[PDB]
Amino acid sequence: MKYIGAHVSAAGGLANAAIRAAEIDATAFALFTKNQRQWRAAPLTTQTIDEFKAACEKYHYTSAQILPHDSYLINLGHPVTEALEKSRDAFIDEMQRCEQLGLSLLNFHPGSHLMQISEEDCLARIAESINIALDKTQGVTAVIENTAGQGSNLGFKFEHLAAIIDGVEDKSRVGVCIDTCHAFAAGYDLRTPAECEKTFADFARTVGFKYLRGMHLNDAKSTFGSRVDRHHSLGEGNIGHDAFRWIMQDDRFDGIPLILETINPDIWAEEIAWLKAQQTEKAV
Ligand SMILES: [Cl-]
Ligand SMILES: [Cl-]
Ligand SMILES: [Fe+2]
Ligand code: NI
Ligand SMILES: [Zn+2]
Ligand SMILES: [Zn+2]
Repeated sequence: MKYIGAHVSAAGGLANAAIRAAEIDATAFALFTKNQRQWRAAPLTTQTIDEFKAACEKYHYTSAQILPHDSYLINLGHPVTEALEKSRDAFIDEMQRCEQLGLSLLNFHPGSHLMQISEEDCLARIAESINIALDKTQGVTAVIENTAGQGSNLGFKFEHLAAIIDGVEDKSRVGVCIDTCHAFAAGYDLRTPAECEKTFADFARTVGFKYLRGMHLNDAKSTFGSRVDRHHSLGEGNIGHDAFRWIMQDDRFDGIPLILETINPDIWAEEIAWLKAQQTEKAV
């Protein structure tokens, strides 16, 4: 099976994310569990947890279908001790909120080095940030998202994800999410099926499909290898529809949240339906 949705708004409460995913007929969704531009939030109440779990059950969303995203403030590779520890505290908190809400995955961008430490030292700080969070929680997998590679952000090479995974000690609770816009911006071509196979053969050899826990399905307003992170609606950008035809037919993308982060949410329902229809058996 494939699970297909979008990063929907949590405005008004977390249960509203499940309701909004249902309104666009998604079979997966993403959300922020708290304000993505703040370091902390009110503790979850038993009421808020209960309302959120009841909505997930009502609308047929198990934890295997939900891919929360961490905040924009967290840098798990930060070169300054105080800021690294602030980020590790907030990331632990994000993982704890996920456990309390019945979730099992947490998608995050890995970190950035600010040109103050080497890439390899930054990657090792990120791995150890994951190790700390995993030692303090249960049941939640740290899902590293690849990036476009703006500024001093890492995660734009598959080798970055693999170097982090190598430093994580409990490999049963680490994985990756491939964002197609980020990969294209970073120079992994996706414009034909043959280029998709090339790119994911590189992914297989460096990271491994063993670790694939989600996808973000985004076309790209930016150009090939621009290293600029700007999404587009599926098939309106520089990737085109073919990569998403190919993903929907390939079984290496089964069983995981496939999450739209496309720029026009008024056509999310259309995009979800288009993705689902690709799975219908077509005559010769
Ligand atoms: Cl980036
Ligand atoms: Cl292009
Ligand atoms: Fe993404
Ligand atoms: Ni129903
Ligand atoms: Zn992201
Ligand atoms: Zn992006």
